[PDB]
Amino acid sequence: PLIVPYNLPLPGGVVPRMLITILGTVKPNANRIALDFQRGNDVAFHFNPRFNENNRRVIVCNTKLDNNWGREERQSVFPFESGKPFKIQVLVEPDHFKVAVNDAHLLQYNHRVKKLNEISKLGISGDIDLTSASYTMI
Ligand SMILES: OC[C@@H](O)[C@@H](O[C@@H]1O[C@H](CO)[C@H](O)[C@H](O)[C@H]1O)[C@H](O)[C@@H](O)CO
Repeated sequence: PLIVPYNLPLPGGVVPRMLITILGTVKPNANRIALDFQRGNDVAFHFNPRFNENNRRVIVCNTKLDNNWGREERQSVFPFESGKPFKIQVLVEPDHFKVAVNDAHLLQYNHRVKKLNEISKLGISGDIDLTSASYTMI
């Protein structure tokens, strides 16, 4: 079991073909989950399931530059379930992060932060029990 919030260093930054896998279980009555791929203080890719935003479940994605959030990209397909185990896979492709949950494609997020090799840590936070956080090359 891993302590949340959890920092996963990404040595040498991300690169196309890098696959990050997060395994955990959503807490009962969860409100949020967040993955934050960081370039220093900037957040290149924030992936933020929200379980009750005005009585809707939505995934909010964004980038934070110089402490300012940009334009949100919202996905209404919501594969997380309170109380249940999940797998998030984030595949770095040349032009986007590609995210699958429980082996099903969920969304893509076009690279706004383009210095991929400088995106050198992943923060994992929110209302989960974190089981595993790892990476490999495919
Ligand atoms: O509610 C405050 C507002 O800035 C938005 O919430 C922020 O959204 C970020 C991503 O865009 C982060 O998730 C941050 O943690 C969160 O506070 C909010 O999403 C509004 O834009 C809704 O209209």
